[PDB]
Amino acid sequence: RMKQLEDKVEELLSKNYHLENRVARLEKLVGER
Amino acid sequence: SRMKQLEDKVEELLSKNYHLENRVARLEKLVGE
Amino acid sequence: MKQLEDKVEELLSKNYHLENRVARLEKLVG
Repeated sequence: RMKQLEDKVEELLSKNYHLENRVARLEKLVGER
Repeated sequence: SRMKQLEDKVEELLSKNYHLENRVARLEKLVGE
Repeated sequence: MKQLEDKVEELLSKNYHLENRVARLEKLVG
């Protein structure tokens, strides 16, 4: 139950990191227009 | 419950990340990059 | 458990800020 939480939080930490990089790419692209 | 509150927050984050990623993917389709 | 709460607060903060950045892009692209 705790292990289930830990795994999901780890997934979320990773997913947030990678999603932010995609947002930063968009910001770069849109900002150079 | 302190544990229940944590599980709720995690479920919230999982939902939020799903939906936010879809919004980012949409932007990526629109930007074409 | 406390370390997990800290990570979750981190995620909640990061999601909030990231969403606002996504919202700004939606206005611009939109």
